[PDB]
Amino acid sequence: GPHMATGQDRVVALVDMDCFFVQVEQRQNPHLRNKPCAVVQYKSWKGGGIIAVSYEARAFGVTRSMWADDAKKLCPDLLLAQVRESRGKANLTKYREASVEVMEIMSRFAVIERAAIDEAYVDLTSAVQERLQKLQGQPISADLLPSTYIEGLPQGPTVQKEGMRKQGLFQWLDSLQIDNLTSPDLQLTVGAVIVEEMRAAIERETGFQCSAGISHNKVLAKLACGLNKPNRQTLVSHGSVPQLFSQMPIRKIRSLGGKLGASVIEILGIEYMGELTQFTESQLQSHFGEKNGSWLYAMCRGIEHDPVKPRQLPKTIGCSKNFPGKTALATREQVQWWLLQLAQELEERLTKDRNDNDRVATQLVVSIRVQGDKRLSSLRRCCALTRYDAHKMSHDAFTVIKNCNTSGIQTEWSPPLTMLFLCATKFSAS
DNA sequence: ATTATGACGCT
DNA sequence: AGCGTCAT
Ligand SMILES: Nc1ncnc2c1ncn2[C@H]1C[C@H](O)[C@@H](COP(=O)(O)OP(=O)(O)OP(=O)(O)O)O1
Ligand SMILES: [Ca+2]
Ligand SMILES: [Mg+2]
Repeated sequence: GPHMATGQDRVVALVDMDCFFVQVEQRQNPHLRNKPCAVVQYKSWKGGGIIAVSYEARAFGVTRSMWADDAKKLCPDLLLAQVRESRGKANLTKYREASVEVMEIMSRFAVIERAAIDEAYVDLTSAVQERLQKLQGQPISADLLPSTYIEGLPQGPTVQKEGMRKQGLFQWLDSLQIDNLTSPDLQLTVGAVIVEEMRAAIERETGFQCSAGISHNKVLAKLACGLNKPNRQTLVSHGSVPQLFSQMPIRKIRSLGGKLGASVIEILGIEYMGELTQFTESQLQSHFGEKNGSWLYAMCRGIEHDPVKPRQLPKTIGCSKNFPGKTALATREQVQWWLLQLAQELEERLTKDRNDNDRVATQLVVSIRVQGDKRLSSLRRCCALTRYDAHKMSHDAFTVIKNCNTSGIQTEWSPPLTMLFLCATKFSAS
């Protein structure tokens, strides 16, 4: 009753650029705009691996993790843009710089947590308070929410998509004007007005469109964002949670898409997030651990307390290459040459990072995969990162991994290496 | 041969 | 510290 927390204290958004690498390439090459197109890395093996897909191409069934040759079977007119190759490997610099464009615009509106290259959480609580102070009791016009969906509406007593969107929005605003909603609902609504403004500024100033979710915490905002894509935003209110979760597969909630979610389904014999409400907190903790159990108990009721962390920059800078199948590295010369290529890219990115962001990395992490090992990483070793020098970093990485070579012949490397990874970590201000 | 990243938890 | 999990 009067003491039960409802997790309605914050306004949180999740902004997700639509098919981001595709939009970067379409901005650069207008011939790709408004077409089925995809971004591919490499080309020799089966036409290259697809890593991003325009919504027009998705309509044909093109997905990521698809070979370009196969996507062409589904969409013969599919256009492709290739990721730049430098030093013999894919180089993602263009997309990192475009990401910085968008992150810097978002930072003008509120504190952001960079969640991925194309994804940021936004803590809008304070901005909403300010905007409400400016509004001074003035109602919110539907014109301020031209791309907003209210999840769960319309309901109760038009066959077009936009018509439904407007009907639900009208019902929501009508009940806010009449005072049949809560103060959290108004806070979320103002949050959505701000997110409309943020998304308009991103598109105006970069050309890039995005979707967004607005709710009371990060998990609901993330879930909301995916409900109406592309180029739309979705408000998930606290009151919408019971119906939304009643048919929501557990795997759709962030962090439950893998082994833990599968175990939740198997151990409890449930399918949907809402079914979790029937277990006590102690029950969930007994199956899934103290932390996971408390998190699940609150989350299935729409409550989550994870803060939007004030972090616009990545915490690590890494360079990685797989050497699949027959291309696995089998000589020492090979391993050293590729460590050097990775280390040269890393040095370049680190020097740029130091100049832009007033920080220096102090730890170098070296990871490898050996042929046959099912795990993504077979071995990880750290050493001190004391100079931004590619030859030193590559020599140090070799030193930390050289004892993995079983081969009795110094010149040969066995088992062959199927992945090399160098990562700079533990930044300090400079 | 579903690549190149990136964050974070466990012990 | 090194490994595992989850996601983009
Ligand atoms: N598995 C991956 N491997 C490599 N790059 C990826 C991978 N997943 C995503 N990316 C890249 C390309 C995407 O443009 C960008 C953002 O990822 P993601 O949000 O999942 O999809 P998306 O932005 O391409 O489409 P959507 O609009 O549905 O979000 O990061
Ligand atoms: Ca995206
Ligand atoms: Mg994303």
